[PDB]
Amino acid sequence: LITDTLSPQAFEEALRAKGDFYHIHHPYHIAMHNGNATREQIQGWVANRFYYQTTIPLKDAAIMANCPDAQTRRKWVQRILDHDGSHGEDGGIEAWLRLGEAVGLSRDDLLSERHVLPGVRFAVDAYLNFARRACWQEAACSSLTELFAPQIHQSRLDSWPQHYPWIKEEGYFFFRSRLSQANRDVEHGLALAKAYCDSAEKQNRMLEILQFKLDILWSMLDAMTMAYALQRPPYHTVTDKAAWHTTRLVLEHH
Amino acid sequence: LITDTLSPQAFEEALRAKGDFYHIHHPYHIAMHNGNATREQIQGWVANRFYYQTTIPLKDAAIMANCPDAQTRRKWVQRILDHDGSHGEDGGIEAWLRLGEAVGLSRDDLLSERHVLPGVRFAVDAYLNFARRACWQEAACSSLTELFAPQIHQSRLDSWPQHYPWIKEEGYFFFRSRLSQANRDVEHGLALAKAYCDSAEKQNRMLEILQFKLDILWSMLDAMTMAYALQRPPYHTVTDKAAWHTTRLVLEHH
Ligand SMILES: O=C(O)c1cc(C(=O)O)c2c(n1)C(=O)C(=O)c1cc(C(=O)O)[nH]c1-2
Ligand SMILES: O=C(O)c1cc(C(=O)O)c2c(n1)C(=O)C(=O)c1cc(C(=O)O)[nH]c1-2
Ligand SMILES: [Cl-]
Ligand SMILES: [Cl-]
Repeated sequence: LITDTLSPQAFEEALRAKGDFYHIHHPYHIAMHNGNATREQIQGWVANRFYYQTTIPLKDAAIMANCPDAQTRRKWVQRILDHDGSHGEDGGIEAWLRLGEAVGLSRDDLLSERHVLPGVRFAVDAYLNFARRACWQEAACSSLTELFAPQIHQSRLDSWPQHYPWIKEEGYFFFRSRLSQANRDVEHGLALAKAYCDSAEKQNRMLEILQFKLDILWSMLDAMTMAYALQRPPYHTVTDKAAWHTTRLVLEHH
Repeated sequence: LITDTLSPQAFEEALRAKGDFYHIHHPYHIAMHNGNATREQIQGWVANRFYYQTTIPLKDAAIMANCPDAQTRRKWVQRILDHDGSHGEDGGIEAWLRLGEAVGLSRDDLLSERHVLPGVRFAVDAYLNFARRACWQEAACSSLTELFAPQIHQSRLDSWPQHYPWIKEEGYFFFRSRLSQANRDVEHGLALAKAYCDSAEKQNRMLEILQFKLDILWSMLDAMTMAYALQRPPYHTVTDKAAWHTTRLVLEHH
């Protein structure tokens, strides 16, 4: 715990040290990186991760709704544009659907969200709900696991083509696009954290918030592990069919 | 799927049929029932389930906050009194603490919430956020997994003394108390469901909400399985110490 307020440089270093807990260290990621995941494991990952991807613009809109600073909103809205795109096959969500296709899944497989495991849903919804309820600065700074994301994107670009040659090359567009977007994102996110977190109290709080975000990512992979690596998807003792709920109940009727 | 609106009595039986997915069928539960769980697994279950127990009055208050019907609130508040304890008389939260002590955990072990796994936290928090956001009728009726709870409480009363004679007698107080409280609860819950769910659309939606609830229960046990049965708690590849966040970030500063 921080007793005496860290300088902004030292606080940055403390944020960066949290990368030790990033999901690049989860066995699910490591198995994919080393060429040991099966096609079903990769498909399940893409389908489930789509739920996180389609939640990012919701979460960013939530931050904006809580942010009375127009200068910040002018910057933050670019994240929504990056994922939703402007008119057509544009943006990140579309690029993730093309990754779905590149690994053998249809657009409907992803858009229906029917494969999204409840453990994935609850972790991702925790992010959204934090963004809706916390102060905008705290919610904005919980993005800063993006500090670690270019490394993990690059890892996939480096390892997947030779372990999984069946993944269509269009599939890699999204990862490539994030090497630059994540960096532009953190330029702002860091600047904001270093400016906002100017007391030991705020610094310790922010470190716990970043841990929360790390926990969301790890928990998504835990759910995937249980369903696709360990033969223990929900209700496996009672049925061989998917029986979990498949609806964003507070945002859609059905 | 219901196409033609079920009568109230037929709809009650469709709600009861969801018990096929209750967490009494989860292997974590079955292992405890069969005498194959470890003391660590029992302690972990007690410590993590305390997070659920201390969230029940929060989500019941959330329902009441959304409920402009005084008659309903007059009934619903009994749930809060049951868990929090009234006229200073101990309540269900205190009884769960005594279950903690009965399995060798201190009050501080439970109250600190330090042992609460992120996958448990996110599942439980999903319950509270649904209760906060959904219309009160939907939120109230999501309690109806209580239909299934007397059976599981009795299963523990029946089997744990044989297998785990070290669990102190005092620890069983909570389970015994719920045999009657759960029954009284669902009398009101069923009445509400049967009065409110008076179209096929509403009936199908309610069954999906009950599934969501079931998924929460199942996911809590999935997290416990990973951590206590499979040797894969969060960050196990990185550290042998607990590193997850331990704060209800939007309800407490630290
Ligand atoms: O592939 C990944 O491992 C990974 C991690 C993260 C992250 O660290 O939160 C994000 C992304 N991808 C992502 O694609 C992305 O667009 C993104 C936005 C955000 C954010 O919190 O606002 N994180 C991430
Ligand atoms: O031990 C259990 O298996 C179990 C399950 C559930 C349930 O089905 O949601 C409740 C409880 N216990 C419980 O102790 C409790 O007070 C309770 C209240 C509620 C509820 O949704 O409002 N569920 C449960
Ligand atoms: Cl990213
Ligand atoms: Cl109960």
